[PDB]
Amino acid sequence: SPACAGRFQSPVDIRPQLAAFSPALRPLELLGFQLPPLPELRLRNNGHSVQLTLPPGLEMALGPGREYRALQLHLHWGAAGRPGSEHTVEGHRFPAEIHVVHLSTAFARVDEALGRPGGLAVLAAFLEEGPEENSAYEQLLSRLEEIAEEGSETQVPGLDISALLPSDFSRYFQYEGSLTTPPCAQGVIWTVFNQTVMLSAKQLHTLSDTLWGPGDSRLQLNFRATQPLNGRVIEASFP
Amino acid sequence: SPACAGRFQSPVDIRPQLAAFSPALRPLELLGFQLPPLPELRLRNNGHSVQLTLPPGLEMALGPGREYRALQLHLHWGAAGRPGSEHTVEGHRFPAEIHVVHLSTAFARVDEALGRPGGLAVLAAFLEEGPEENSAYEQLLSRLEEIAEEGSETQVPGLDISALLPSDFSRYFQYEGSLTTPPCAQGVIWTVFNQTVMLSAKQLHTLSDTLWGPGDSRLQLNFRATQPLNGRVIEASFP
Ligand SMILES: NS(=O)(=O)c1c(F)c(F)c(SCCO)c(F)c1NC1CCCCCCC1
Ligand SMILES: NS(=O)(=O)c1c(F)c(F)c(SCCO)c(F)c1NC1CCCCCCC1
Ligand SMILES: [Zn+2]
Ligand SMILES: [Zn+2]
Repeated sequence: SPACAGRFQSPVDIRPQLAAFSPALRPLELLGFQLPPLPELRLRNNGHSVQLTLPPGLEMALGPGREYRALQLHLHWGAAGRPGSEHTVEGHRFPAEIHVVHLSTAFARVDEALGRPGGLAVLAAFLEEGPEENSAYEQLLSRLEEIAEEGSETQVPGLDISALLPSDFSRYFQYEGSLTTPPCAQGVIWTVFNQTVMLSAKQLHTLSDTLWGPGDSRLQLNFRATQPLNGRVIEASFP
Repeated sequence: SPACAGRFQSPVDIRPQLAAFSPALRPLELLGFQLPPLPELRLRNNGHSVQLTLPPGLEMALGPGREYRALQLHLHWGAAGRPGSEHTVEGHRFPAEIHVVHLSTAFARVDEALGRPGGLAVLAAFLEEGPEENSAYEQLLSRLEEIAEEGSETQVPGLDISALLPSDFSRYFQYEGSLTTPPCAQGVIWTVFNQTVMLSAKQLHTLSDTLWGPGDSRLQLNFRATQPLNGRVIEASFP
């Protein structure tokens, strides 16, 4: 896929001392994310990640009139004691990373948005090890054994998607880049939360040790290597 | 057009004290703006403005990965003893204003870009009275008599289109807004230069006193009223 050799790819290393503070970056607005138990949601092992299909009505704004609808979320992870986040911070790789993918409300279809500036926006958060079991993540992690096989799927009860995300929606980094998988389309607005979310070590081991990929392989280390900024400046919403 | 009643319209009153310094805003870059004299360009009195249609190969970048192609430029002006810029600065209206309209390289056509985030980008500079005849502007202004009638046009030799803009491409305001004529589509990135361009009093009088519009009326005061920011924050490339 020649687009994977484009100049403005993701993921990148975030170097906060080189980030550009702009006070124009307002707190993220996420409405309609508190889903009721029904209808249930499709959870799928697609061989590259585990992907949760989101329903209509999850509305997100990166700014005044810059609105988005959530399509899906998925994760990137490592292996036994090996971190697998996509973004890094000053060369540090975190245990895992969640991506919530959104479509601009200026586009009816994903295929129209691919390669167009701001057509797609991803909310990204690092997952770290903490002492407590995370209830929000347990709702998904507890269903991975059902979909251990590549290509399998199941249905899960609706859940509060926003509970999967960090505490402070006013503190993030932002830049324009690409999908981290083929077709590697550019024009994707990446927003990476400053703060992380915590999962227990058992939960992180469950994420990385349960699913199978293409052939006899485990579905692990499903992250792309770091790409150069090529002159892009990462913005920060805080001084 | 219902988009002329959107919340996020242009032009606006720029209040520099309320602008957000964003050091991610680097100097604008232009390529191919220095045209040979042939082929000639078309200069049209369209009844709302005087418009110069630009040829293919004029590239503009707002930053790394934010690439555009120039389509046309046009002017907004007042009348004898009355300023007619569209944008204002702290309530001050300037004698006239130039707009150079560009299409994102993600779109083959204007109608695909309308209403899409960053689909269109305009470079705007204020025109003020200086002591000298501006020789680049004289190439256009010396032809207005040929196109005095509404709907008339004439061919003009190619020229250095960048010579109609300020030499300082580092200091500017930037915000997201709309077209200022129907359909008033939103998603337009407006860049307004700090530095102004100087025309002689005679040039400014030629601009405002030569062209006729729709009816038996002079084409004058062809600016839209300022529109509220409505919570948008204007960014500045300098503190
Ligand atoms: N990080 S990411 O957002 O680029 C991304 C992956 F890395 C993946 F591994 C996957 S799963 C495998 C599908 O090829 C994914 F769906 C998304 N997101 C999809 C978003 C919708 C756009 C087209 C389909 C592929 C990317
Ligand atoms: N300020 S502006 O950029 O909105 C604008 C005017 F104010 C005008 F008065 C005009 S005059 C002719 C159209 O009625 C104009 F062409 C443009 N620009 C055109 C850009 C070309 C692409 C969209 C089609 C029309 C707007
Ligand atoms: Zn991803
Ligand atoms: Zn205009």
